[PDB]
Amino acid sequence: MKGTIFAVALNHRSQLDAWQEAFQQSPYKAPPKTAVWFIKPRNTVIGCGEPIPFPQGEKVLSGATVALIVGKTATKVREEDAAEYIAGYALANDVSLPEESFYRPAIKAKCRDGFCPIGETVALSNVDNLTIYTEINGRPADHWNTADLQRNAAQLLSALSEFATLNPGDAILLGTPQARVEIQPGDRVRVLAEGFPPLENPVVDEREVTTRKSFPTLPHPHGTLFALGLNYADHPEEPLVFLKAPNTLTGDNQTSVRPNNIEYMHYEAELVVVIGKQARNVSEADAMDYVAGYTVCNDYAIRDYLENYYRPNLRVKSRDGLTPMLSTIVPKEAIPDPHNLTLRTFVNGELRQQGTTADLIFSVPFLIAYLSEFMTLNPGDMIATGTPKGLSDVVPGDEVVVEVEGVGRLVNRIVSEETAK
Ligand SMILES: [Ca+2]
Repeated sequence: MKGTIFAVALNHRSQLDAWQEAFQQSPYKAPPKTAVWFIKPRNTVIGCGEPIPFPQGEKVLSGATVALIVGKTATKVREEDAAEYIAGYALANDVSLPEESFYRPAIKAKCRDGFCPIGETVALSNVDNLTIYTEINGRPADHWNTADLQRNAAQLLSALSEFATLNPGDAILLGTPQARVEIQPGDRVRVLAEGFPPLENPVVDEREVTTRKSFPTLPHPHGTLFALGLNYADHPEEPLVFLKAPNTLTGDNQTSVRPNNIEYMHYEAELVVVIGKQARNVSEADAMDYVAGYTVCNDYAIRDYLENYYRPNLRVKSRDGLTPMLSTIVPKEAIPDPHNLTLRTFVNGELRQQGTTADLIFSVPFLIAYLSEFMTLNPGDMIATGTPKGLSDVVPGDEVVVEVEGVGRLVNRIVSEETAK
């Protein structure tokens, strides 16, 4: 509810069936070997009765579903014991633009303001064989059944928590079918299921929706963590952005685990921009008025776990403790130009990566304008701006230090699974 909302894509056999062909051809090559995850960040999350702001353009689809709600810290939950970690279930709505591609993360399609209605948590034993219904303006519009999902609730909790710890109050959306129904301004969309209070939301022209949902500020880091893919010219028509779940974050001089039996885990030094004022539809020219200042991240990746579904996916990029980030923020006024700073990485004192923000493809103002054009940025949100060339493998015992000129120096130590236990 106020927890992180994860969700699974491609979990309904109808979509798997529909996409079977596409999944054998470029750019997928092969069907998903593993669950395809996404996140509905805090700007999306609304309760019953709250409006879904409609972006004009622009075709929008309801996505009635149900979400498991975590009742206690879930790390490596065993399938057979899942119910003990689940407080209950809640009706939800993965509101989305069309699912035309599953290759790149679907941020414009799924992370718009108000795009995740979620209702009341109900303490049921399971949601087996549950028909989830959608009504529009009070008429029946759609129905589907959780028996047609590939992974059930227990399996989803076990699969995600295997690498990403969930906290009490976090949720998992169980998935949606291929076929969806379209909503438009003026519609009232209602989700219903036996055993739950109906969830209802009106769809309103976004130009008519008021101030934007705000949140209490908490010490950094606390906010949506956006991250760029390929953003250094060093050696894309539009930026590749994906989100990282907050349990990936860890502080200075901590440890990060390298999984057993993989070939390649690499650091990624990055300049991180932190938002200081709520921002929507901001021009490049005013973007910097919304920046609080800068910090540093080490955006690790396990290259082995990469797949071609919402790439780079959560099993690579939202690993528990695989994103060291400094807790200090350097105010923008202490940094004349963020587009002229050196980044470096050292492993055991050997310089392995060096670059400059002069090589950013997409500038800080471009990125702020680009994201705020389709979603609300709030104070404490962070934008990891990418990394220059110079990646390499790091192994247990290694000390990896990333540094951005004038912003900070961030230390981390790799350990084995055996050591971290
Ligand atoms: Ca990165």
